[PDB]
Amino acid sequence: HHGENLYFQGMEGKKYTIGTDLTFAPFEFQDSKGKYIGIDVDLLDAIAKDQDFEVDLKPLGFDSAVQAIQSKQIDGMIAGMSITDERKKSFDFSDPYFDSGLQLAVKKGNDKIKSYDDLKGKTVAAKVGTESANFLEKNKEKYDYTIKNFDDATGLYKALENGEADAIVDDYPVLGYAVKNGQKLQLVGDKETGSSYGFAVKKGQNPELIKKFNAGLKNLKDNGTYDKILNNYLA
Ligand SMILES: NC(=O)CC[C@H](N)C(=O)O
Repeated sequence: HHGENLYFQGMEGKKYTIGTDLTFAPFEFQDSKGKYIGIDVDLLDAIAKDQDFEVDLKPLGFDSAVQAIQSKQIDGMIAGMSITDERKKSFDFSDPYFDSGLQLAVKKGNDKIKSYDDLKGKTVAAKVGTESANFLEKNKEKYDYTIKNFDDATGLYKALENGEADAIVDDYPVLGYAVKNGQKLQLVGDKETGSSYGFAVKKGQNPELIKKFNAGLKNLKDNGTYDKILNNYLA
């Protein structure tokens, strides 16, 4: 008998540092005054209010956020992040909150690329550290292209216009949203490499944050707010 408090005081109201991507619409992006908005931002904020925690959002970029989690610089991340078996070796994920995949894209009007078989001799780009980048490595010899990587979306999308790349790979719902946003894109082929998005923490860390995210997510699904948030961007 070394002592025990029979009146636990809850850790409610805890403020967590949460990393996210710089721009990854419709999941996170900024409005005209620089405020972060998007499906991920809204889901997280609604969950945080439901579960009585606070968020300090740290826009870092995708790979930068991944490395910040592993370096214990931030508590969690939400960044349209695919749950994968390999990532589960170093991250703990929430329940899934979106079904996604990858999409090949070229500049609008580029009739020279209508299939993956048309990538021979071309340069194809993706964002560093992403499922798209991994897909490019896996398929490089198969379709005989050269790879470029960019740190974030700004470089990746500029690449189709400035001579750097003939094609890019990015997430399917992001490219669909970009086409609807009037960007000069042509989508090629269908969804590849299905995955679902989760909130993430470093493996073995912040288990309460995962528990709260999962509870909040279920509550938003049950009460209709999940569906409304998605429709606010995807309708
Ligand atoms: N924000 C992103 O670019 C994420 C891309 C992809 N879903 C991944 O998890 O790698």
